[PDB]
Amino acid sequence: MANRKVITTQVAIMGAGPAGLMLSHLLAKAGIESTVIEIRSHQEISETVRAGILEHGSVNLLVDSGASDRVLRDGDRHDGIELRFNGESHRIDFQDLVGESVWLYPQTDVFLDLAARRQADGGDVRYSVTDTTIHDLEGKPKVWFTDADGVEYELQADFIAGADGSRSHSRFQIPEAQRKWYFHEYPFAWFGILAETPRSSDELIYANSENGFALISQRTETVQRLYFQCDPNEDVNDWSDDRIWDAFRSRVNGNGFELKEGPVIDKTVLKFRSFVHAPMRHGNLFLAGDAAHTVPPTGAKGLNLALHDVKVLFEGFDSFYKSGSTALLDGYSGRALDRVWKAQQFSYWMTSMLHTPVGGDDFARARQLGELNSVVSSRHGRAYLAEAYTGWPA
Amino acid sequence: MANRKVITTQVAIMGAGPAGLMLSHLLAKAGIESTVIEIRSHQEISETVRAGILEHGSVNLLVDSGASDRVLRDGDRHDGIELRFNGESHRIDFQDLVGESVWLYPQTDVFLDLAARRQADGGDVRYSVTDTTIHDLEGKPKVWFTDADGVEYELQADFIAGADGSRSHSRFQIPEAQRKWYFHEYPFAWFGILAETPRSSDELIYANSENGFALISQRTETVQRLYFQCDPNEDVNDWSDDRIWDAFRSRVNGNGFELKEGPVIDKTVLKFRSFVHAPMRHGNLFLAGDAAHTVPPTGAKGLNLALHDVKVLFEGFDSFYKSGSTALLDGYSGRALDRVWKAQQFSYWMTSMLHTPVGGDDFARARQLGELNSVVSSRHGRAYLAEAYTGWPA
Amino acid sequence: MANRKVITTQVAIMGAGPAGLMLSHLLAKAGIESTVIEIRSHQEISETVRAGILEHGSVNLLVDSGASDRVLRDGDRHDGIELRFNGESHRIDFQDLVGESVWLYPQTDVFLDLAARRQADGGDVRYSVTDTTIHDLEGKPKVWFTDADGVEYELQADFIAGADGSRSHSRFQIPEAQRKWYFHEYPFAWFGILAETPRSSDELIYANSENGFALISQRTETVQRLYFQCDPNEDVNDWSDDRIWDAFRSRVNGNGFELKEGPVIDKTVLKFRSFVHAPMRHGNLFLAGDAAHTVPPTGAKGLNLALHDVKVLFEGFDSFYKSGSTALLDGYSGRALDRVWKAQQFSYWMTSMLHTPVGGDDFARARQLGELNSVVSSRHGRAYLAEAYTGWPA
Amino acid sequence: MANRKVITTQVAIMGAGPAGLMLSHLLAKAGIESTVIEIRSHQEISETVRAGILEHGSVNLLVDSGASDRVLRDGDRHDGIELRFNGESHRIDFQDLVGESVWLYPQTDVFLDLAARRQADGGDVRYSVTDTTIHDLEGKPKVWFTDADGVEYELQADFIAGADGSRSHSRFQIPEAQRKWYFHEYPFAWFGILAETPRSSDELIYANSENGFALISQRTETVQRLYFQCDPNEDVNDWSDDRIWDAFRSRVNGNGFELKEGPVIDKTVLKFRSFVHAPMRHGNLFLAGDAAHTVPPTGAKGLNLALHDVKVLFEGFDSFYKSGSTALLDGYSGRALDRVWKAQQFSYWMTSMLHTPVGGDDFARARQLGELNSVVSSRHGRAYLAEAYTGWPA
Ligand SMILES: Cc1cc2nc3c(=O)[nH]c(=O)nc-3n(C[C@H](O)[C@H](O)[C@H](O)COP(=O)(O)OP(=O)(O)OC[C@H]3O[C@@H](n4cnc5c(N)ncnc54)[C@H](O)[C@@H]3O)c2cc1C
Ligand SMILES: Cc1cc2nc3c(=O)[nH]c(=O)nc-3n(C[C@H](O)[C@H](O)[C@H](O)COP(=O)(O)OP(=O)(O)OC[C@H]3O[C@@H](n4cnc5c(N)ncnc54)[C@H](O)[C@@H]3O)c2cc1C
Ligand SMILES: Cc1cc2nc3c(=O)[nH]c(=O)nc-3n(C[C@H](O)[C@H](O)[C@H](O)COP(=O)(O)OP(=O)(O)OC[C@H]3O[C@@H](n4cnc5c(N)ncnc54)[C@H](O)[C@@H]3O)c2cc1C
Repeated sequence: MANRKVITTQVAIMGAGPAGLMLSHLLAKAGIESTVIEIRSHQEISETVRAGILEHGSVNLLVDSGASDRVLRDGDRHDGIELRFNGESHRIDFQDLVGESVWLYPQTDVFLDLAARRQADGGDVRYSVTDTTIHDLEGKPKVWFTDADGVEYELQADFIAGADGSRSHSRFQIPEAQRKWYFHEYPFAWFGILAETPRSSDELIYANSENGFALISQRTETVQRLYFQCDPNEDVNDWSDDRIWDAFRSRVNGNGFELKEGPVIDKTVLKFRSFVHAPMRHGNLFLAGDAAHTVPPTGAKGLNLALHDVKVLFEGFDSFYKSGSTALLDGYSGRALDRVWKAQQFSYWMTSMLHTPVGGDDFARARQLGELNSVVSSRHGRAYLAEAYTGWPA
Repeated sequence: MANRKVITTQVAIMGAGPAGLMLSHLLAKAGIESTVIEIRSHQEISETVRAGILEHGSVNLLVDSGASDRVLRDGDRHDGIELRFNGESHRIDFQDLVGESVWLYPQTDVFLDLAARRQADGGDVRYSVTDTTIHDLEGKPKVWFTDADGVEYELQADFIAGADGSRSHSRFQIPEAQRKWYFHEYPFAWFGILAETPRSSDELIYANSENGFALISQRTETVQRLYFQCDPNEDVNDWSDDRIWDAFRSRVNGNGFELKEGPVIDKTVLKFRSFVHAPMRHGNLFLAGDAAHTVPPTGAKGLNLALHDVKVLFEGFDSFYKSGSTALLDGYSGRALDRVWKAQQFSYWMTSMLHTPVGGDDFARARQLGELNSVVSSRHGRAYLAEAYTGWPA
Repeated sequence: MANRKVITTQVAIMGAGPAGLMLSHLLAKAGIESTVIEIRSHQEISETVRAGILEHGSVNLLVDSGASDRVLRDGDRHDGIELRFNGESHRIDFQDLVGESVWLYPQTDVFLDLAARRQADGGDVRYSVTDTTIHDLEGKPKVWFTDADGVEYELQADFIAGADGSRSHSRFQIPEAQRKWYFHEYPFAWFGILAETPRSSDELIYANSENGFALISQRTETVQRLYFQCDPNEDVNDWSDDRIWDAFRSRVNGNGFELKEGPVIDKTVLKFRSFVHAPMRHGNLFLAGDAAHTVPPTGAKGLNLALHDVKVLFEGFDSFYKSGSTALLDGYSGRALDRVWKAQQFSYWMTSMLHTPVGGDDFARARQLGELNSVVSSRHGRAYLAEAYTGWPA
Repeated sequence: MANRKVITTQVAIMGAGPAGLMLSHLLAKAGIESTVIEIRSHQEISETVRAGILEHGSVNLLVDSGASDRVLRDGDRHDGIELRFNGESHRIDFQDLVGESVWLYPQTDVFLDLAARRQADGGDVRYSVTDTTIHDLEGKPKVWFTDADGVEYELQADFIAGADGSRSHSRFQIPEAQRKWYFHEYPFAWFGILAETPRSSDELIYANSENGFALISQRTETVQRLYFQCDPNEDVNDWSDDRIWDAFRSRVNGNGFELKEGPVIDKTVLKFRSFVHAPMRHGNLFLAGDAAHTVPPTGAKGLNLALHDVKVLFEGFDSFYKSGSTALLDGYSGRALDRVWKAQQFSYWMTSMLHTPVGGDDFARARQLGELNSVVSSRHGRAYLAEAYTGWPA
């Protein structure tokens, strides 16, 4: 009733997000003790609806590791996407051009899959914990937390992996002198709505117009997920279903294509930045996923990045826990950040190409249209774009 | 007034640069009399030594028109180039990737050939003229000039072609209300030197380093042409052959590749900006070449753009003087500017990828290395680059 | 690395222009360590022949700061100007309309005063330095420079202020992503001559004619300062003194007014554009004067703007160094940019009203004359013009 | 060939529009016979809905000439206006600044007044006539026309005056060699709507915003007239009343100011350009009103200019027909065109200050706000604006 209980694990994992839970499960199947603490309820996580686009590799990781094959049953495979600009829609054919596809499967469903998998396998994931602090980072680290029932624990592990997300608490514990932050902020955001309607397109539509950028994308057959470019500080309450659909028509509708429209069942404005914390390992803290980086949503590279991170980190942990090798853990930061910059650059290129530069810089708008034309008009261009989108298989 | 002699031509051409002379010669070979006025001496023009990289199409135009095949004899065909960064040199194999090559031939040599060809055919080309004005652009145009020996003349033409280059006089005579000017100015320039030594590589090497960008390019076997990135207002006299070679060393040298060095025989600071005047026809003035647009030198598209300009303009002029159709003349601006923005986009991409972002932009520089990696690492990437470099063949 | 002598000050000043030197003297008189570095010799600066038109307030700053009262002795106070169009000259009476005057006094004399004053008091002004570099701007800044005798120094300051002029080195060192450049380029320039002759009128004459614009201005009693509108790349080499005086005659003379004339003792062609770099503070580098903006000469607002910048910046610096308050520095860009755009708008209006629209816009010329009549015909109009001319007294 | 009945007048007036009828009545009360031919039915003319902004002078001409004093009772006098930009509304106080007002009184009401006045006083206004031809203009002119009932007439008079409006037939009969035309077209138009609602402001609100320009105007107390800036080719059909009012809120609403609204009862888009036909007298045909010029709606200066034209035309006719002097008739064109150019410039300046320049010229937008600030903050500026707005009292 006053005991701060000591409990032991091999890996302390902070975050019941996709990256944390995926790492938890791979550690489980390689036989390494992991305890995962999260500050939100399972329900909070499941009611937070982020759409998702999974690269070939992320879908393979979910599957070949046994986490959950429901992605293959309930998530739709797409062989391409379309760029809409100047009234024309062009098709980037992933399969014809690079022979890979992507799978559209909501990220919350990945969460549900992974959390259920861990529970069914009796994994140790504590939700709704509080008073979270981290200690002895370069030693044998220790995590202080008060679990959901009010009980206090000191968890002691060999390493901590902080998968706290972009509001990371673990990464706030690193001394500034031993880290470096890379930032780049944008003057626009996405206004994202979930609306009840049939497919207005089969594939994703990225569209660029004088009035802004807009993405026509799908989540359910009943509900579709749509985004359009907006001011960073817009209040959804000052928005009518009519006004939302008007913005969408002005950017997408016309020239022999009409956008199906429905009731606006949720709306939310979603800001974003490029962020990179390097190196991704400090002492025995490893950072993974959005705790360590973030990207503009355009590329769909975020959750792919996180899953990738946990995979490379896990390979390091297994090498170490099987043979005592430190070579892979030391190479974790290099391997991860390498991909992180590739993704940063690609998501940046996509953002630049598709969003109309806020405020009408005319040479800028001209150059942007020039680029869009060259990309859709060159087979090498479409192939390079598809390679980046579908996960750089090579 | 005293008499300024009144003379007629069908096309009065302002500028004895390569675009002006090439149009003059093409109008000649189709039997259309064109008179060329220039404000510099033939000698002034020839002492300006700018290197040149000619796309296949430019070489075909120079040859199949009879202008000069000396491009084939004295100019070297290159089949690729190299992007150097982080000590490694990667090679874009143009012929392997897109099946085109390019020809390295000094731009002043092209001027020499074309000027000689005009003289040899008796073409009217008057150098060192002054008092140059342009009048009645929407009427039957008129060019006033005071030729070399002091005679004042009024030339009357059916059309004026302004090929004045970036110090163009003609584009200033087009009313501001009826045109649009497009800008983008860079925070660096090029320091260009000619030094006597053999080629330190076979092909051109574009290198990007912490200290800046540098281009290793060839002019003679005796003389090599080098450039390195510099501040827009750098003064060449505050630099020694030693200091210049230092900048080149710190940017290019390393990892088993050494830069040969020689006596520094010329040094000059060479500014540049991206500019586009649209539309490229006003009344009966047609603008071409640096009169209507300019590029960063990185992409090598400037003289190529000029030749493309004059080629499309000649086809319009021929259509009209043979069959009276204005369709080709009316579509000149569209055709020309379509290609011009293509080049604008590509030259911007090359520039931003290789020049080091001034000021310790950390995200900027990190993403730059990411992009350079994605491009040299992907065959589609190198293919897209090669396609554009060589002139968008297919 | 041979130790570069390291020296510290509180404010590093880049530029020995009037704005820079005046900043130095204001910092000195409030007792703040200010060190000024320059790349030109004092004699080179002095051979720079620029006339000047001082707003009332600028003359007040020159005196009430102790910089130099020589302005009042050797520079003459003017109570108005005359607008010449349609062969008629109308007079704007500054004192009658807004009750302020302006003081015509060569800008080089202001440089002389400020150079002499800093030198005669403790002089921290280093001429003819080279190897100018800027570092760690968002931190505690550093300036590297190689002074005139070859000494290398690393200077460390709390703030850097860029008064480099339009050939600024500082504005090229601020990351492109954190700045914006504003442009507007004109289709004309000024051909400026200094000629020995008596004053042809009382005040400056702004004259507008079918043949172009011309400004008759005063510098000495012996020498008058004259400008006429010309093509941006006009070369004086192709110009005789007779032809110059013909241009002035066709632009100004008539209806019983003839311009007195003399030997053309200097001639030079003078380019200009409207340019604005915002924000005017990045980190602890502050930009001022032609380093941060430029305007067309028609309105006479350039050096006035520079001095205004330095005054507001000095006030921020003093507030901070006296109470540790940052507020005045933080709003520096705001105040400066407000006044700067006001000057920008005024100078654009003056230029657009007075120069003859290149290319025979008939509607443009008619609208121009309509405006000029409506302006000189309305008392409110002349008062608005005078208010802006004299510096917005109120 | 059938004989056309021969009829006599002194002044042939073509157009029973405001200017034609006003000339008719001035001629009547001065005892000069006026005969008026019109191509529309009386109901046709009266159904034309132009809002109206009458200068001081138009109100004086309407009242003191006896046309109809109904304007003072039934037209509302406005003593200022409000410039809304950057969410701020500044007020131009016409009465405070120049001591004149303007009267908002629909132009349709002025037509009714003038038509009723001519009919009751004995007047020749022949509506719904056709088969218009005009002959022997530089002599004693002759006009052929067919009234609505089929009667054929040749009317023969001393002078013809054309008030046909901007689709004028008379100005198309003038030899191009004997005239000059001035044109200039703008890239936008006005979206004008008539909607039932109470006053959202007392005075007119001109508002300038990112999303466009918008004018809040009155016709009734019951019905309001509104405009917003849009593409010259936009169809009211593809518009919902909800969508329209959205455009208006995005342009005007904010900072605690909301636009009252009701359902939209008429909508129509209004193209506009600047035009001037000179000289306005060719032979013994005189031109007035929109037959001879056109303006941007921004100033409301069209009907005012027309009335001024007819006033000077009548005064010329009076000098000649009473004392036989041609001095007033010969100089009519000069005076009319002088004021016309004044109004052209004023309408131009208002538009450039208020319309957001389509396509994002960034320096342009900055200069625009600079102008707006300098004008609203200066008493001379607001006074000059008010002077021109209210009619150039003097
Ligand atoms: C196609 C596609 C589209 C995308 N669109 C968007 C978009 O529109 N907007 C956007 O912002 N991102 C977007 N992303 C990125 C995606 O939303 C992120 O990956 C997401 O935040 C999940 O994070 P993670 O598991 O990948 O990284 P992790 O670092 O594992 O983050 C998991 C999430 O769990 C939460 N969490 C974990 N541990 C804790 C803890 N201890 N305390 C509190 N919270 C915790 C975090 O808030 C975090 O967001 C997109 C990605 C893809 C592939
Ligand atoms: C460092 C550098 C590297 C480059 N590398 C390449 C490369 O690899 N490939 C490539 O294709 N290009 C290259 N360029 C060329 C560059 O892109 C230029 O834009 C290109 O040369 C086009 O200019 P021009 O000589 O055709 O001028 P033009 O448009 O062809 O005409 C210029 C001529 O006009 C004359 N003229 C000026 N004013 C008047 C007047 N009033 N009346 C009459 N005549 C007048 C001038 O005297 C001059 O001779 C390079 C340039 C530089 C500086
Ligand atoms: C009525 C009127 C008329 C005007 N007419 C003109 C006109 O005709 N032409 C014109 O150009 N301006 C004109 N001006 C504007 C005036 O020249 C500028 O506003 C003024 O130069 C701004 O002050 P500054 O100190 O930035 O100028 P500057 O004189 O440019 O001072 C900057 C100094 O910094 C030095 N410097 C440059 N680079 C470096 C470096 N890297 N390190 C160290 N020092 C460096 C330069 O040598 C220079 O001496 C006019 C202004 C007014 C009010």
